[PDB]
Amino acid sequence: ASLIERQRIRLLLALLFGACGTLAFSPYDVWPAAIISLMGLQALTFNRRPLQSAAIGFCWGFGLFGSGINWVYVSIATFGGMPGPVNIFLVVLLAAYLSLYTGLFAGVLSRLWPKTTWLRVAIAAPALWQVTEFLRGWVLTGFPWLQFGYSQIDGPLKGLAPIMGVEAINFLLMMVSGLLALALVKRNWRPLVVAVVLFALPFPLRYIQWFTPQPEKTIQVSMVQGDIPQSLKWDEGQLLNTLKIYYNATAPLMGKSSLIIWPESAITDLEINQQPFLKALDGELRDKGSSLVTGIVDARLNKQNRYDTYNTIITLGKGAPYSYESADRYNKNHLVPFGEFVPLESILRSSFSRGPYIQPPLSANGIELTAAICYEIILGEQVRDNFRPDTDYLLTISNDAWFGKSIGPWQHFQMARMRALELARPLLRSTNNGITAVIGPQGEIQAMIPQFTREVLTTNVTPTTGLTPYARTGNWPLWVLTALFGFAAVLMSL
Ligand SMILES: CCCCCCCC/C=C\CCCCCCCC(=O)OC[C@H](O)CO
Ligand SMILES: CCCCCCCCCCCCCCCC(=O)O
Ligand SMILES: CCCCCCCCCCCCCCCC(=O)O
Ligand SMILES: CCCCCCCCCCCCCCCC(=O)O
Ligand SMILES: CCCCCCCCCCCCCCCC(=O)O
Ligand SMILES: CCCCC
Ligand SMILES: [Cl-]
Repeated sequence: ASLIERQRIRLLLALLFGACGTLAFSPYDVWPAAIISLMGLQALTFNRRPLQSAAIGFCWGFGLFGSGINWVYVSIATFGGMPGPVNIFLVVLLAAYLSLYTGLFAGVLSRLWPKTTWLRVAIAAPALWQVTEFLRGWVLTGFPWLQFGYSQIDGPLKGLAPIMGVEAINFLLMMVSGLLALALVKRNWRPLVVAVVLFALPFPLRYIQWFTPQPEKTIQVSMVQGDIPQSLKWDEGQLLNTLKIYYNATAPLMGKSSLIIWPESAITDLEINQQPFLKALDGELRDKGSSLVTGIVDARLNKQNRYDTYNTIITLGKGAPYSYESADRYNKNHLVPFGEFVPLESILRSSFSRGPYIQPPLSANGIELTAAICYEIILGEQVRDNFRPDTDYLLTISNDAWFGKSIGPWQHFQMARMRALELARPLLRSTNNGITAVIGPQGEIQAMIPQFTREVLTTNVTPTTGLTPYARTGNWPLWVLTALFGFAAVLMSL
């Protein structure tokens, strides 16, 4: 009845529609839940004072992030060793912090566009959503987790991503959901019909093959899922076991896999301390026709006699002869706040160093791979900026053990697939215990191995070539459209 007119009621409803969005993502993968959840955000903010709407937008995001990233509890409650009730409160406060952007969005849109209009709902709303999600992903090194475009990796809007990137899918979903909500509140069919047409219009885009496979460059790839337990992962007494596990999994594959991939910091020891093992492995790999790509930590003495410690990938074997001075390596550029550095260096009473934002592809046995470590693979623009036309495969390596048996590693994995569709290359993804797989150049799963197991994924994979429209332009076409919408929307209501 008029129960829905009560602000506190709209806030409770905001939690449910918000938390409903978590179902859009992996493993749930009910992509219609994203439109449900966005319709709630669009409708529940109608006809509210701007500060009430900002609260509703806040409470909507608290349902999303509260239900969707509460897996960070495992990382927190294990990495930083605090009481438990306290690690719960940290997860709340992170879910609260992210919900500020979703409260910012609702407040500004209520303030600038108070009327229940298609202008507010289809023009202002997605342009403002483009900006607020941008800030959520940039401020304090950002956290653009749970963006609804990723739930379309297997959906009808798929074919938009090679054109304009996953954020164009975000933009269209907010638009389509706004007119659906507008139609229901104002019981009018015109925004319903528009919402359908716009939702259907990208459907033929998934028929466009932007890439050309290179069957002559097809190689066999192995990725060793070592399954080194996080409680023992960096124990300074079982490096030998880790070294024996990965080596013994790799030796029988030499001469048969052109490319072998060990996950993030597989070698759990400084690169400078492992020269005899690395020099020895390199010659063996080269003696066979094989090449190895592995993560490792490099504490590198700088010019100033201090140490820069990097999260790195190194290359050995055929076509990439190992050398501590080699240029065939990649240093992680985007570091995990708290996990890899203390955010805000203004304090005083350690922290990884960063590699450059743009780095050349690694080269192993004649194959060029564009690398990302851990959740770097979710930074669509950073990946596209490192991508080169001569790239053969996308490569990401990750240790998802920090998130345990939750929906975390599935969300991470879904986002990495979006990169394969966007730049239309295969994605090689290599992890410690979770979600090691090969993604085809259209985001399909070509191969995966089960989580929490010690084994190697071995399969043939064909490099592709050609440039998608998004690989040629990055994010700037969508920004121009959001500036046009923003300029246009603001011009009327101002
Ligand atoms: C500004 C307000 C924010 C609100 C408060 C938020 C607090 C929780 C945030 C992050 C938890 C840390 C996650 C740590 C996950 C571990 C990742 C990691 O450490 O991986 C690299 C490894 O350590 C090297 O090999
Ligand atoms: C009328 C509102 C419709 C929405 C119905 C409620 C859906 C709630 C979301 C359920 C699952 C969300 C994920 C929580 C599980 C987790 O934290 O791992
Ligand atoms: C069982 C609850 C499910 C439905 C929840 C959605 C309620 C949305 C309320 C829309 C607000 C509209 C109030 C007046 C707006 C207008 O006509 O301008
Ligand atoms: C990326 C999305 C497509 C963008 C195309 C540019 C112009 C489309 C704007 C949407 C029109 C919405 C009008 C609704 C009509 C109504 O309310 O009856
Ligand atoms: C009413 C019946 C029509 C049935 C559908 C016929 C036309 C659909 C076109 C399908 C093309 C799929 C393209 C896949 C992408 C690729 O080629 O890599
Ligand atoms: C904007 C400075 C980075 C601290 C998280
Ligand atoms: Cl690790």
